[PDB]
Amino acid sequence: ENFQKVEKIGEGTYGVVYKARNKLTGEVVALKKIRPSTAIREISLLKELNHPNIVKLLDVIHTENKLYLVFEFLHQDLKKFMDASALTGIPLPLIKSYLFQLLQGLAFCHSHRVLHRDLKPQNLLINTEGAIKLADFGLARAFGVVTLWYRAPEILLGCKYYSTAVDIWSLGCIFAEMVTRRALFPGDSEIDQLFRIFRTLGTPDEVVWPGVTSMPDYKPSFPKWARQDFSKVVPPLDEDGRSLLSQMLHYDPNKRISAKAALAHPFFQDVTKPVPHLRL
Ligand SMILES: O=S(=O)(F)c1ccc(Nc2nc(OCC3CCCCC3)c3[nH]cnc3n2)cc1
Repeated sequence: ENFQKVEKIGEGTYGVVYKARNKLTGEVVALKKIRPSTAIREISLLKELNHPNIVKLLDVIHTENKLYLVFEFLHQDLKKFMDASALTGIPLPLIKSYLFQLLQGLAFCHSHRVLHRDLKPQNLLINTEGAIKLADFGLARAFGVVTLWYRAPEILLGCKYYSTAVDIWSLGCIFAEMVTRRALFPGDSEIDQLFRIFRTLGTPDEVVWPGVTSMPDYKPSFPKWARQDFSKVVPPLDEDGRSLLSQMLHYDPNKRISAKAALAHPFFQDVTKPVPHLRL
């Protein structure tokens, strides 16, 4: 009715996403068609979760067994930017700026007990002013091939209770990918994802992760790989970077660094806000 579709942006976990224009206000927006009253109330709460590093939810529209979410539109995602920067690499000051901003976003949502649970380059969105913002916070909780590459090990091992730590894991995986220009753990099945994590960080045990062996999908028959050094994992990256990444990829979700504590890490001593060159 009120929205003119301009182009399909892509296909999310819950449905198609279009760039659209509000025929009444002229506002340009992202419109997500979601393909239960519980979900309505949860989504409505998210309208109040407003932060400069969170993509704003402008409105929720249910009509005729159809649910539409109207979001703030940004002009590029991190995946396309990484791909465009592939020959050169994103400069470290911009990597650092983006990480810091995403941690501020996480810190905010986490303080309101809201998780993302499915962070990935395609839902991190950038603009021409050097900002990066998280899209689709809270949607996994609200609504209940999908990429496994950013999935925390506790999820893969069948934990039913997700903590804020699952988002730190995902963002650590993204940090590593910005630095190396390749995905850290590109699994193509749940077991391939778990074994790629184990091949790099070592098969977890009760020493490094108390309780791991009692987890639902833990098998004593898992191969026992030794941990490799982070020097080999994200090589170019300096020791402050490697320190912070190591704390973001701790196996035990209780030991994994919080967003708030990561903002105080020494890696961010010299943080700045560069503007990227974006070709739109
Ligand atoms: O780089 S591209 O030219 F490909 C490009 C990408 C995104 C956008 N803009 C964009 N996209 C969104 O969601 C995409 C969706 C998220 C994950 C699931 C599947 C894809 C948004 N959600 C709220 N605001 C949004 N703005 C503009 C260009």
